[PDB]
Amino acid sequence: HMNPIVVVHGGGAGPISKDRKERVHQGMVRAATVGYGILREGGSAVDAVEGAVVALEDDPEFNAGCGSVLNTNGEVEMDASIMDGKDLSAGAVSAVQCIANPIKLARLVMEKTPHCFLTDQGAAQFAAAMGVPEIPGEKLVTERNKKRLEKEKHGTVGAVALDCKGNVAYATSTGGIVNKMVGRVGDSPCLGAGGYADNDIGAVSTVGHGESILKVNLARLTLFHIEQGKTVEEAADLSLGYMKSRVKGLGGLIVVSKTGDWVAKWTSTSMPWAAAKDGKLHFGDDTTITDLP
Amino acid sequence: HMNPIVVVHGGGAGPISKDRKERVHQGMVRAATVGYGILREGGSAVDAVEGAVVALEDDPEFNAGCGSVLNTNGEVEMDASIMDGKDLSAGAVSAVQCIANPIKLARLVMEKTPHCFLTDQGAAQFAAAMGVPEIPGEKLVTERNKKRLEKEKHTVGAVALDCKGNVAYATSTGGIVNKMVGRVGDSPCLGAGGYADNDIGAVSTVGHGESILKVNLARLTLFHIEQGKTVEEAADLSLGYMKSRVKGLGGLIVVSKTGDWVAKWTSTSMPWAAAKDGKLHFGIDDTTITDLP
Ligand code: NA
Ligand code: NA
Repeated sequence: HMNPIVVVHGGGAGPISKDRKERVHQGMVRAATVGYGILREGGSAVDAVEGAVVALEDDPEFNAGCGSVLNTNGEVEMDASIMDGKDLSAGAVSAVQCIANPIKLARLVMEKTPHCFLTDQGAAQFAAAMGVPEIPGEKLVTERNKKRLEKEKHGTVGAVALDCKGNVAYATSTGGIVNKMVGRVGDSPCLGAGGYADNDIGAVSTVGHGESILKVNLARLTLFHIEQGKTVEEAADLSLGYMKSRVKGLGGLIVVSKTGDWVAKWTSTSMPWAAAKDGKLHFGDDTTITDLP
Repeated sequence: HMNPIVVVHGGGAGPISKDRKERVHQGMVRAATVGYGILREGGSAVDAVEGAVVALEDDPEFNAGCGSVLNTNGEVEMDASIMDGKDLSAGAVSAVQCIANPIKLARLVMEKTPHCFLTDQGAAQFAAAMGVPEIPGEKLVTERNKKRLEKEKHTVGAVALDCKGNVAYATSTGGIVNKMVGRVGDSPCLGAGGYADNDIGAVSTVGHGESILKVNLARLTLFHIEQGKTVEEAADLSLGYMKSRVKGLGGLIVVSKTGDWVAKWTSTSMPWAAAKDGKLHFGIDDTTITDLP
């Protein structure tokens, strides 16, 4: 049987504040830490990525749950998905407000309904039906997010894991893009676009311009290139160069193949990431390693 | 310049009488004739797929626009998408309500917004700004579907090649009978509902929505075409894999950039048609080409 791994990442932000580099890396490393503490315990590939994105949703620095950006009405609208690479089970939600963890709501769609995708008003009904609390949105909205929005009229988070049984998964959540149209939906909740997980290949999650990612099927494509024997890195660079030259898009990828191989590559300015593997945290090409206490 | 081709299909409903069948037959002819017509004025594949689709929507015998099946709460909530092979531009809607023509709203999302995908309330506000007529919730409701919901409680598409080498797909549905509210199928998940890329081809899928999502069929079929399977063999394997991995039946239509087109299926039925060379094609097996009337 195999050694687990978790990779996580978020959408790159271009140039940022020193204490923000600092707080983002801390939020990344906590997400990895949380994910691998589920794997080190015998948790599944799914529980690891569910737990790891919940971390990123709950942390106000990240555009996902609390910290999600405001739409063109100044309201939080949120998408997410998660997928079981064993059998292709998956769950997704689009256009949701007033809940803390859509990644958690996306898990219940997969497991508790004979469906993969709920949206908007309908997603709230299952939310309420499932004892998912209701919050005032003002606790997702930051003042910073109010600010950014005003100035507009003048990224995502994700996780992949391979668990002790060789099972893989991905999870992804986002508040989208500042000033998006009411009910705009991007890559996250669309399987193969934002993510895809498969025990015959591997697991990808993606960040960057949602429209560019969905038009190219950026995660499934990534998994297509490994399906013809490219290495996880040759694949990743092949798919991101295609989104760049074909639809002018940029972004990042984290992949772990069915053998434990992995990489973090982005065609954008930067991309926040950390990974966890063989008791070591990998951070980041300034990738640097430490022990997992 | 290319001999233009348009193909239409609807999902099967298993064996049906003749009284239903000829209706279903006429419908495939009309939408395929609308689409052929448009390509005869040398119009675009994006134009043609749209029109074929609009026609099935208006035809109450098909499960899209007027005469969509019902969700669990007694009502119609519709899904649609459109894609252009030229530069992969897309537009899609999901769980849109009380309008006649979901597919046109998809193309409006394509052409007049920065995004590619809007849902529920944002799709509704958007369409209202386009002056899409909000139409009565019960003109969209037919009485045969009332029974289908009442019994139970106790997709269509087109692909096209124009005379300038472009490909395109569109699709439309009311979903699955008795679906949870807000349930989003494959029809608006680019890569699953359909795919169009001028460099490879265009595809449309009917069948079990969630499975089609899971195996990402539309893009799946095209992977093989790229790798060099014929269109017939691409459907056999794309659809092969859907049956083996997720145990879902369905079927597809597909057109190559080389103008070779096929319709193939694993379900019991897939009423389809194709119009190329001043001819109509159809067949449960024994294919029947009649000159175009
Ligand atoms: Na957050
Ligand atoms: Na109809």
